[PDB]
Amino acid sequence: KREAEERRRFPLEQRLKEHIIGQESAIATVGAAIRRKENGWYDEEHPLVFLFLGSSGIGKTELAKQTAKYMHKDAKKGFIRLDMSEFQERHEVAKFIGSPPGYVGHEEGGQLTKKLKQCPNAVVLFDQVDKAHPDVLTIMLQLFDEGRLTDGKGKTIDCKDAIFIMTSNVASDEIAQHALQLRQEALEMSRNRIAENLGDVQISDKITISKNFKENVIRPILKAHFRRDEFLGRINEIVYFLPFCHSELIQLVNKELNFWAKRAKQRHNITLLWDREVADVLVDGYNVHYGARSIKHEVERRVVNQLAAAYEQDLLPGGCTLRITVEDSDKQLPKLRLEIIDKDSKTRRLDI
Amino acid sequence: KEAEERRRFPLEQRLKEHIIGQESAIATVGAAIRRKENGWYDEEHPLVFLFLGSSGIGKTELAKQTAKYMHKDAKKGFIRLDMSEFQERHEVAKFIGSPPGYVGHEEGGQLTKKLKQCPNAVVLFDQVDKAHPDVLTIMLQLFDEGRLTDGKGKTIDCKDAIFIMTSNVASDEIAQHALQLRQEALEMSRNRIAENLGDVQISDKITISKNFKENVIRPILKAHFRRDEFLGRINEIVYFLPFCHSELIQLVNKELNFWAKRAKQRHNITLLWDREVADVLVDGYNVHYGARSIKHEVERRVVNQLAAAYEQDLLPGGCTLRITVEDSDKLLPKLRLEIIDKDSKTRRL
Amino acid sequence: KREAEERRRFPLEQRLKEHIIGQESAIATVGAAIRRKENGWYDEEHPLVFLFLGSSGIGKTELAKQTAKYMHKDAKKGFIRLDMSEFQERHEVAKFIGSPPGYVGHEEGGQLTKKLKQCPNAVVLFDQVDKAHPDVLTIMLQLFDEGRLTDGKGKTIDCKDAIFIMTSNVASDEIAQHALQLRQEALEMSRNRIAENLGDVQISDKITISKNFKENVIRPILKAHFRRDEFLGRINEIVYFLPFCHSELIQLVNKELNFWAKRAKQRHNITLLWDREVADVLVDGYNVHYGARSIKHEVERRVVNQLAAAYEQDLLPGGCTLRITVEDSDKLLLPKLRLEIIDKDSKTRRLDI
Ligand SMILES: Nc1ncnc2c1ncn2[C@@H]1O[C@H](COP(=O)(O)OP(=O)(O)OP(=O)(O)O)[C@@H](O)[C@H]1O
Ligand SMILES: Nc1ncnc2c1ncn2[C@@H]1O[C@H](COP(=O)(O)OP(=O)(O)OP(=O)(O)O)[C@@H](O)[C@H]1O
Ligand SMILES: Nc1ncnc2c1ncn2[C@@H]1O[C@H](COP(=O)(O)OP(=O)(O)OP(=O)(O)O)[C@@H](O)[C@H]1O
Ligand SMILES: [Mg+2]
Ligand SMILES: [Mg+2]
Ligand SMILES: [Mg+2]
Repeated sequence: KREAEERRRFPLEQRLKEHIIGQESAIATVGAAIRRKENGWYDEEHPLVFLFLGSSGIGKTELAKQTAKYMHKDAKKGFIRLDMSEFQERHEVAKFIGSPPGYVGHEEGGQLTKKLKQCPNAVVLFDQVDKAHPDVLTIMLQLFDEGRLTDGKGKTIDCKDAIFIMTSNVASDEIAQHALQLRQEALEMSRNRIAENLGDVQISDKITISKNFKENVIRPILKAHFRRDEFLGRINEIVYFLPFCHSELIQLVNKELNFWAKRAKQRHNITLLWDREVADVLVDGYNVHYGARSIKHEVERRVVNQLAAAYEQDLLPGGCTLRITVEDSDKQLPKLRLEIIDKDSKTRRLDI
Repeated sequence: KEAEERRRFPLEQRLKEHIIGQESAIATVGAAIRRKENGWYDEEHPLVFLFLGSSGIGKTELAKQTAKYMHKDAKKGFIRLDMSEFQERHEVAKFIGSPPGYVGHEEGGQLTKKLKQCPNAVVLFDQVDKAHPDVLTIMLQLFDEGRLTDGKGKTIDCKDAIFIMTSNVASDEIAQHALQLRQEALEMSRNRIAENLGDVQISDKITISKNFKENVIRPILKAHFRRDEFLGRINEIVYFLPFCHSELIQLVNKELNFWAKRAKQRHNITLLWDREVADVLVDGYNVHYGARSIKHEVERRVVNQLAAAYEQDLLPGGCTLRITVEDSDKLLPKLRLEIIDKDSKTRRL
Repeated sequence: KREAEERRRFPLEQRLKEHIIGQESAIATVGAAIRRKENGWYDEEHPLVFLFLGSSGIGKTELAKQTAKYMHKDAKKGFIRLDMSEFQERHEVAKFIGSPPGYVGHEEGGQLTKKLKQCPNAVVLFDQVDKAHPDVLTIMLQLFDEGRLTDGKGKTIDCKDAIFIMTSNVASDEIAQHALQLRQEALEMSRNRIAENLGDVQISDKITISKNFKENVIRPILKAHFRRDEFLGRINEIVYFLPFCHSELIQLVNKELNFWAKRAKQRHNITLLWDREVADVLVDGYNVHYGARSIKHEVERRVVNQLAAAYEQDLLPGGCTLRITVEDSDKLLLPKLRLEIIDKDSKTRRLDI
C-alpha cells in the first residue's frame, strides 16, 4: 500500500531529469511507458522490451541504469549488462543456452537462463547489438515472441516480469539529422516570433521526433538491417534520442563542475565557483559527434589537472574557496586560472 | 504551422538574393517546389530538373541554393555527383557497387548509400553533358519511380527526392537566340518609341518559344543524349538566359561588395567605388565564359594592385578607399586607387 | 468454376482497359495469351515470354505492372521487377545467379533465384532489356527454354509456370514512323470514303502492323541489337505498342484531370470542372517521343502550379468548386488557363494569383 504513496510523492520523471539532463522527450516517453506497467494496465504475458536508439555519449546505458536503480534497489543482482558486442559468432548461441547433449560443457549450465531464473525481476541491457550475428538474434526472437527458454537439460525458464532493453546505434546520424532539421525550422520560426514579438504563447524547446520522418527514413533502414519485419512489429517500446542543445550543454557543464565541486567538498572541504566564459570555452572544447563524453573528460582534464598540481605542491588548503576564471590574455579570444578567496577577499594566484 | 514562412518569404526571394538575371528559371523552379511542398505533387515519381545554359550563368549555384532551401545547411541532404567522372560504360558501377563475388561488393553503392541515408535529399548531377550516354541509362528507373537496386540486391526508395541535372548542351544556340531576341526586342521598342508608343519594351524575362524549344534545341538534346526515354523522364527542362548590361552592373556590384566585405572584417578597412568603375568592369565581360569571366577579371583591375598596397603598407586600418579611372587612360583603361583622408584630402596610392 | 465465372463476367481486357487506355492490339494479344494460360491450353514445360516493343511513354511497363497486379493481389511478393540498366556489363550476371563458391557473396545466393524460390508463379518484368549487355541476356536463354535456373549454391530452380515480360524501345523511331504513316493512310482513306459518300461501314481505328514490316525492318534491327538469333526465338510473343491518336490523348488528358480532381476532393474538398478547350490546350503541345509522359507534364505546369499557388494564398476553402477556362487573349489558337471560382449563386469569380 505504501508503494502508491512512494510513487505519488516521488515520481520517477524528476529523478531521471536530475540524473541525466537533456533528452526530455525520451525521459517523458520512458516515464509514460514505466507508468503504464504498475497501475494494472499492462500485459503480463509479454515482457517489457525497450529499444533504445540514439547517438553516442548523450546517455542511454546510464539512463537505463537509473531506471534499474529506480525499480530495483541493488545494482548488482537486478542489473545485468549483456554485451552483444561479444556475441558475434554462430556457436555463441551456446552461451545463450548451453552445450548440446552428449557433449562436454553441459555441466556448467546456461548463463542467461541462470541470470533470469535467479533474478526474475531483473533488468537486462544489451549493449552494441548491431554487431550481433543474425542467429543469436533468432535465439533472442524466441524470447522476444514467447518469453520462455529451454536449455539443453530441458529445464524451463519464464522471463515475463524481467525488463529487457537493447541499446543500438543504427541510423544515429539520421535521427540526429531529423532532430537538427526540426530544430533549424524551430529556430527560423522563433526568430520570426521574436521579430513579431509574439510573447503571449509560451515557447518550448522540448522538440520531439517528427511523425512522418520516422516512417520515411528510419523504418526501411531498420527493415534492411534487422531483416525481419516481425522483429520491428514485436517491440513494446522504441525510444529515439536527440543531440544536445546549446543551453542544455551549458547546464551540462554546470552539472559536471557541480559534481566536481561536490567531490572536492566531500573529500577535503573545497568549494568551487565558476564563470559563464569558462562554460563557453568548455562548450568550445566539446565534440558533437560523440556527445557528453567529450565534455565529461574535458572538464576532467581542464580543471582537475590544476587542482591536482595544486594539491601535489600543497597550494590548496582545506576549508578555503576557489574560483576558476579565464585568463585576461585569453579573454580577448585558451588558458584558465585558479584563484583562492582569502578572508580579506584577495584573489590569490598560483605559482606551480 | 511552416507554411506561414512560405507566406512571408518564398523561394523566389531567397533565389533572387543569390541568383540575378534568371527570373524565368527561378520562377519555374519556385513554382515546382511550391507545388511539391503543398501536397500538390504526386509522390509516385520524383521531381527532375535539367538546367540548360551557357557557362557561369548560375546553374550549379541555383542547385546548391535549392539544396540549402530544403535541408538547411545540412551536408547529407545535398548529394552532389559530378558526372564528368562517369565517362565510360563501366563507371555505372560507381553508382551501384560491384556484383556478388567481386572486389568492393561489401562496400555497396555510393549513390545508393547516400540516398538510403536521406531519401528526400536533393541530388545534383553536375555536368550531365559530360557523362557517357550509357551511364545515363541507369537514370531511367531513378527518374521514373525512384527505384534503384543495389549491388547486393536491396532496393532503395527515392519517391520524394529532387534530382537536378546541369548541362551545357545547345549553350551557343541558347545564347545566340537569346541575344538575337533581345536585339530584335530592343529594335522594335525603339521603333515604337519613334511614334512614342514604346516605353513598354518587353517583359523582364525573354519568353523562349515552344517552337524554338522543339524544332531547334530538342534535336541537339536527342543527338547528344541518344535517347528520347531519358528526355521523357525529365519533368522540367529549365532554360537559363544570358546576362544583359543592367544585371552585369549588379553583378559587378555584388563582386565588389564581396571584396569590400573581405576587408572591414579582419582589417577594418572600407572600400567605396563610383559608377564609372562599374562601367569599365562591365566592359571586360566575355559572353562565352559568363559571370565567372567577370569574377576573376574584377580583381585583375581592382584587388591585385590593392594586394600590392598590402605589400607596400599603404593601407593601415581605418582607411577610406576609392577606385577611380586613370586620367591618362580616360582608348575607352587602367584604374587607380586613392585614399581620402579625414580632412578631405585625396592621396593617390 | 468460380474463377471461370469471374473471368466470364469481366475479362482481363476490361480491367486493363480501365487501367491503361489505347493499345488495343497489345492488350488483345496479351489477354489472349493469358487466357490460353489460365484455361489450361498451353504447353506447361515452357514459360510464357513477351517482348514489349513500342515508343517511349506509351504504357509497356504500366501494362505489365497491371498484368502482374491482376495475377496476385500482393504485388510485393509475386511481381519480380528487375531493371536491366544495372546489367550493362557481363559480370552483372553474378547478380542473377549469385557468386561461385569461395567468393564474398556465396552464402547470400542469387537474387533472382531466391525471389523465384519464394513463389514460382510470379511475373518477372525485365525492364528496359534493350540496355543490358547481350551476354547478360544469354541467361534468359535457359530461363525461357525450359524455365530452369542454376543458383550459385548448385540448386537449380523451376520457372515453368512463371510469366516473363520484357519491355524495350528497340526500333522506337521505326515503329512510331510506320504507325504515323498508317494513321495518315487510314485518315486519307476515310476522307476519300467521305468524298465517295461511303459511310455505312463501321471501320474502327484498330490499326494492325503488317507481317512484312515486322520481317523487313524490325527483325534486322532486333538481330543487330540483341546480336543473337536464338534469344529472339524463345520469345513467345512480340507485343506491339503504337503512338496515341487524338481521341486517345484527349481521354488521357481527361484521365489525369480526373485524377487531380479526385485528389483535390479527397484531400481538401475541392470540386473541379473543365471544358473541351482545356483538352485542346492540354493536347496541342504534344511530343510523340515522350508520349503520355509529355501530356503529363503539360497537365503539370499549365494547371497544377496555378492550383498550388491559389492554395498558397488561401483562396480555396472547403466545398468550393473551380472551372478551368481557356484564355481569351490566347484565342494563339505556351498558353495559359484561368481558374474561376463558382459560388453558391453560380456566379463566376476569377481568382488572382
Ligand atoms: N547527459 C548526461 N548527463 C550526465 N552525465 C552524463 C551524461 N551523458 C554521459 N554522462 C556521464 O558519462 C557516462 C557515459 O555513460 P552513458 O550511459 O551516459 O553513455 P552512452 O551514450 O549510453 O554510451 P555509449 O555510446 O558507449 O553507449 C555516464 O555514466 C555519466 O557518468
Ligand atoms: N546568378 C548568378 N549571377 C552571377 N554570378 C553568379 C550567379 N550564380 C552564381 N554566380 C557566380 O558565378 C560562379 C559560377 O557559377 P556556377 O558554378 O553555378 O556555374 P554554372 O552557371 O552552373 O556553369 P557551369 O555549368 O559551366 O559550371 C559561382 O561560383 C558564383 O560565384
Ligand atoms: N497508355 C497509357 N494509359 C494510361 N496511363 C499511361 C499510359 N502510358 C503511360 N501512362 C502513365 O505514364 C506512366 C509511364 O508509363 P510507362 O512507364 O509504362 O511507359 P513506357 O512507354 O512503357 O515507358 P518507357 O519510357 O520505359 O518505354 C505510367 O505509369 C502511367 O501512369
Ligand atoms: Mg552507453
Ligand atoms: Mg556548373
Ligand atoms: Mg517503360
